[PDB]
Amino acid sequence: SSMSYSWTGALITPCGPEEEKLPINPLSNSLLRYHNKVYCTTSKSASQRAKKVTFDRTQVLDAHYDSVLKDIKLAASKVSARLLTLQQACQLTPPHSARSKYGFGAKEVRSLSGRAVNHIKSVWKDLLEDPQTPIPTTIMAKNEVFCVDPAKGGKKPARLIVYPDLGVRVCEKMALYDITQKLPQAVMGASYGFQYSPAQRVEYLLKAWAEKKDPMGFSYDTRHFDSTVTERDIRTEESIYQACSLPEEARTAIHSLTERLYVGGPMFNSKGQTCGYRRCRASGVLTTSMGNTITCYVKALAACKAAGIVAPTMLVCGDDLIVISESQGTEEDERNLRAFTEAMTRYSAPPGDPPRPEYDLELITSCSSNVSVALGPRGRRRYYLTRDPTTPLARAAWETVRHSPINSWLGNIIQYAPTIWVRMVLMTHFFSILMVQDTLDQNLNFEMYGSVYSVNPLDLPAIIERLHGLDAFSMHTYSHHELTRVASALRKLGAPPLRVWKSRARAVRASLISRGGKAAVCGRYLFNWAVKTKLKLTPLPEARLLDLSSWFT
RNA sequence: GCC
Ligand SMILES: Nc1ccn([C@@H]2O[C@H](COP(=O)(O)OP(=O)(O)O)[C@@H](O)[C@H]2O)c(=O)n1
Ligand SMILES: [Cl-]
Ligand SMILES: [Mn+2]
Ligand SMILES: [Mn+2]
Ligand SMILES: [Mn+2]
Repeated sequence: SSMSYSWTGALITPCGPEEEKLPINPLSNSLLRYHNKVYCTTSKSASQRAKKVTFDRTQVLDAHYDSVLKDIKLAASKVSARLLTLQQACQLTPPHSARSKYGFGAKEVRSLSGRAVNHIKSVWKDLLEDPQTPIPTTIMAKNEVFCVDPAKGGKKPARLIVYPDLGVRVCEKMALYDITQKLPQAVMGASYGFQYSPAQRVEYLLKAWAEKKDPMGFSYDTRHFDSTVTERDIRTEESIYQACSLPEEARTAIHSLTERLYVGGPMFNSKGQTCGYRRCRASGVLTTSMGNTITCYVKALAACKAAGIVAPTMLVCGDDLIVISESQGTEEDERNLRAFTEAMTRYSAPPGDPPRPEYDLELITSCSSNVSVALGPRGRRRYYLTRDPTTPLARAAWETVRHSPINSWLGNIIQYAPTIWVRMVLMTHFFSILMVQDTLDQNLNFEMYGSVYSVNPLDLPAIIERLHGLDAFSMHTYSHHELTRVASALRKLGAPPLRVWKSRARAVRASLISRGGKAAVCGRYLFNWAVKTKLKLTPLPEARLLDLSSWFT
């Protein structure tokens, strides 16, 4: 049937300058040495990406799908959702959002300037009146940082981002923001992934694992998911939205947004030229996460049913999927997973790597992360979330005139505090840098799901206790997989090995202790792993007085 | 670019 894209041959041009690394990286050249391996994806590679995502979709649904969609619509119908005022929507626009072509930006939008509010009213009127004219979008290459991998062909090409003008983005929120806050949870319940912190993700996967008489687990990811999403998938997303009770004005805007924007349209580069035409998901519109997550849930749950997965418990995050089910023996389990993949492929959600049954929770990876296990202060097993540190290490070394990597360090320290690589490497480096800068008590921003939170380094111990438990400060005897992977990643980026970080950590610890105050608590709590005379660590008062629930919505 |  449909191509995902067509192209005019016009290039995908840059936003402005694409930052160069420098001959000296003063914040990160004591963390690792192989700076050559660390690179940013640029618009030069946008052509290579285009080729790899332009292809013809043919989708074939069936009774399992139909049955699943039916049940999801019913679940949707228990949701009521409101329009947002034009003003509420303006004020959910992030502070640095790309400016409009009509001479105003996000500052004006957030402060409700008259010009801006005016334009947005006209845009909304035109949405309510015209349910048809395709709405033009800009296409840009995303800039992300990775570590070169020769096993996977050198350097990844940039992914493509497609979005409408700022004025339309605000209208999207008016129509659909309230739904994005409610529909996912209503349709998927406990399966909805973005509701959990690391420790909760872990606790959920463990409960799920323990409930089975004889468990089996697998993970799934769709190759180039946005480009596999069909016009029909998108219209089916509308039906799911429409199954909620909504003021009629929302219904009309939602429908018009679907037909003029979501199902497809023309794409312009940043130089203004016509670039191509799209008949798949624009990753850039408001409904990108909600849609990806819901359409993935629909297909996946259908696939489980097509393939005989018994007693599936799921966890879904965009196109990333884990299912833990009752094993039917390894012979049947392997056949079933092939059926699953076959069904998903029919549903136009083909895999990057074919999935595989597993029978040990450590070997299942999803959202680039996995559960692992260590021993706690009293010798009991302690389960926690970790990941390959390669990319976090690479981003820890992205330093330019306009980008400091310190926020990156902080974000990882908080998400992955119980990991051996955060504790020994990133924490040691982070504290060492800030002490020498004398900026320990200065606040930093922590980025997560589009939100930023001001955090003070001297509060890490409390935040960590709240978020991960007091055991995060006392875990030992990490697993073989985990020690192997960390050693290997440090070697690959030319970073000192763990032994050395242990020395550096003893020094950082002592400096912190000698400053007394909150700094000394950082020294005792965060670096107790680093000394022979291991102190007794007690619950922190400041911790009890703390609410971090919004951090992981 | 969006959650
Ligand atoms: N920076 C990102 C990354 C992913 N995504 C969305 O999530 C989808 C799945 O992402 P992924 O990480 O599995 O990579 P692909 O499946 O795109 O190759 C993408 O196709 C996008 O629609 C996004 O909107 N922005
Ligand atoms: Cl313990
Ligand atoms: Mn994918
Ligand atoms: Mn409609
Ligand atoms: Mn994915």
